Amino acid sequence: DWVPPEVFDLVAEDKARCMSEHGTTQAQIDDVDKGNLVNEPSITCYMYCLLEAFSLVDDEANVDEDIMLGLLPDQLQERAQSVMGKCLPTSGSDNCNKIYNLAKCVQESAPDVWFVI
Ligand SMILES: CCCCCCCCCCCCCCCCCCCCCC[C@@H](C)CCCCCCCCCCCCCCCCCCC
Ligand SMILES: [Cl-]
Repeated sequence: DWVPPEVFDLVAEDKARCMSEHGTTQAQIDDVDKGNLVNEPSITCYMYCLLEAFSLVDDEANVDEDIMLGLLPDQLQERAQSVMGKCLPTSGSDNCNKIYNLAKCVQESAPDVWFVI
């Protein structure tokens, strides 16, 4: 498991805030974490929200690739550059839909490393 245990407490405050703002359930998060996602704002806006909280996207859901790479471990760098080559730039009807399209693209491209918190 590439995910470090320190991240969980780090994201806790923003996670609670993002769920409250968007009407997100933990069941929805569990579902996307397992690779199942639909274009429901309560989960897609949650994903945008948490990314934004950690400066991974801007006000139009453009991804900050350098920040993203900075967060991932060494054994994931080339894979990430490859996945971002396929999945960026983001597109969609709004910020939440941009993140929906991104999620699927990434989950489809790297299912074994996918996770959502
Ligand atoms: C190569 C595989 C890619 C990763 C698989 C999907 C996970 C992507 C998660 C995005 C950031 C993950 C980094 C979390 C671990 C970093 C630990 C460092 C601790 C200090 C920083 C803590 C915070 C900066 C964590 C930020 C967590 C944000 C979670 C966002 C959840 C929604 C993501 C789904 C949307 C698609 C992501 C699309 C972005 C990914 C493109 C390229 C890999
Ligand atoms: Cl982008």
